[PDB]
Amino acid sequence: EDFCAVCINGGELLCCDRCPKVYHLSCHVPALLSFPGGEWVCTLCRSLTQPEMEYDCENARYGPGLSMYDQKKCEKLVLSLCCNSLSLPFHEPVSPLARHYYQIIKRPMDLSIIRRKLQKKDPAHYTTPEEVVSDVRLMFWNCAKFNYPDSEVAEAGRCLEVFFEGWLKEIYP
Ligand SMILES: [Zn+2]
Ligand SMILES: [Zn+2]
Repeated sequence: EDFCAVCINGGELLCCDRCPKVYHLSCHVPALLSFPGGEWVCTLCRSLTQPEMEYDCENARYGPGLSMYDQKKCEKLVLSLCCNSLSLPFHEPVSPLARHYYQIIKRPMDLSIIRRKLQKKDPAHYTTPEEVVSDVRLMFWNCAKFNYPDSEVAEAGRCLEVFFEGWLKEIYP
C-alpha cells in the first residue's frame, strides 16, 4: 500500500518487514519516536514469545502496569482495531454538536483514548488487560446507544465489535 494502514493517508511511511502494512510513525501502536535504521516488524507481526526487537517508543524510555506480555497482546488488539477498514469513525471523539452526544453518553471512549492509556506515563494508564477490553466494549456500547440503528456507523460498530471479540479469543484463549 501507499497509504498508512491506520489513517489511510500518505506521507512519510514505515514498511513492516513481514506484512504489506505501512504506517506513519505516530499511527503505529505503539507510536515510534524515530525511523528504524535496520530490521523492523510491526506490532501485528511481532512475536509474543521472541520479541525480534524492542520499539523506540514512550514506554521504552519511561522505564502497577501491564506486564511486557500483556502489553504486546493489548497493543495487538488495539492496532488490529485501528487498522480495520470499519474503524475510522472510532479514531476520534464525536462532536459535542451532534444530538447532545455527551448528554446521552456519560462515559465516552474512542481509540485515541485507548491508545493513550496504553502508555505508562498517562495518569490513567491500564494496569490489566481486562481494563483494555472493558474500554473497547464501552466504546462499541456507546456507538450502539447513540447512533440510529439503521445508520452505516451503527452497522460498522456492530460488525467491528464482533470482529474484536474474535480477535480477543485468539489472543486471550
Ligand atoms: Zn497514519
Ligand atoms: Zn507487519
